[PDB]
Amino acid sequence: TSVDCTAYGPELRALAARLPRTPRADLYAFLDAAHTAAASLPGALATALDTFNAEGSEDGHLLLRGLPVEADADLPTTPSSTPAPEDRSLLTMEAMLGLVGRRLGLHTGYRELRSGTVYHDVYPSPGAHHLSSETSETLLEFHTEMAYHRLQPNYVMLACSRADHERTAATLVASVRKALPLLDERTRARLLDRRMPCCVDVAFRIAQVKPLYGDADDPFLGYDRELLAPEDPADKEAVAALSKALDEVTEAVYLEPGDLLIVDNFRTTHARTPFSPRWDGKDRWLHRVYIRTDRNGQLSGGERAGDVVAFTPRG
Ligand SMILES: NCC[C@@H](O)[C@@H](C(=O)O)N1CCC1=O
Ligand SMILES: O=C(O)CCC(=O)C(=O)O
Ligand SMILES: [Fe+2]
Repeated sequence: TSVDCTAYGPELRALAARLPRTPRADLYAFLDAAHTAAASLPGALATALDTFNAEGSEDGHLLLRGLPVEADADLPTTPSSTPAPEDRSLLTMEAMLGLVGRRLGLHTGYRELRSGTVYHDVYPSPGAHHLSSETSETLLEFHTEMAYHRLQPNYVMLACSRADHERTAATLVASVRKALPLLDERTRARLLDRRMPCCVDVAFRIAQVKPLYGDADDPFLGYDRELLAPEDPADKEAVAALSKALDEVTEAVYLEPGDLLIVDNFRTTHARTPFSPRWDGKDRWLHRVYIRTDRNGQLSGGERAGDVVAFTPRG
């Protein structure tokens, strides 16, 4: 689902100005301010966000297009390393991730991941690991972000400040609501609630992930075409049936400056197609944050936007 935000430029540039200019220096205060400003989001946008937050969508994502973003010459050089300087001045797409983010839930940091930071810069880096956001030339295989983590976030948000030079990088998303109808009764019943072995990403280096779970008439999805490792042949067969159904419903989003993609991390699996970086200081640059909500026990109380959580594998 897409929402053209172009006409909100002015109002959104305003709300963004309400926020502290050095977010990481005091993230709790920054996010709190963004929560206040979030109450003033244009009615239409606010409704779309609230509706998507409560109902999700058939395609499992909400793309906000045309959000304000700095002219390319006004953006810093594309980052060449992580973590980002705590002193880095606020970027507009980051502001948008704050506003829209608090409208949906709580930004959450994951200790063992990216120094336990909350705002993640997603740019390509030399000799990147195959399962990393830093890859470019190699396809970033379908994955439900941290599906093996107990505190898996409900949403993964990606805001684009800089697309790749030839704009060939495509963000893929496959929705459980479109793929499920393609599986037969046997396969669904086999998948639903069946915990299966799953490795974890490098930073968290078992875990038992349930490919499907929840209401059988509208189950959530936990899939990783890399770390999900089924045992029983019956199992492997059901997963493959799901892997194919997902490929079959694959949707492609080409992120361009001003774009903010909200991935329903409980009903989708995503990926990124190949692209060649130029190492010229203007490579692809996305901003990522994870959002937690009241849904399916991600919160136990007392949580605040900006909190960093430890790792506990599902099982
Ligand atoms: N398919 C792996 C996802 C990749 O993006 C990675 C990272 O940030 O390097 N990541 C997010 C959580 C985690 O380990
Ligand atoms: O580069 C992209 O568009 C997607 C990267 C990704 O999978 C992620 O940051 O979770
Ligand atoms: Fe991802």
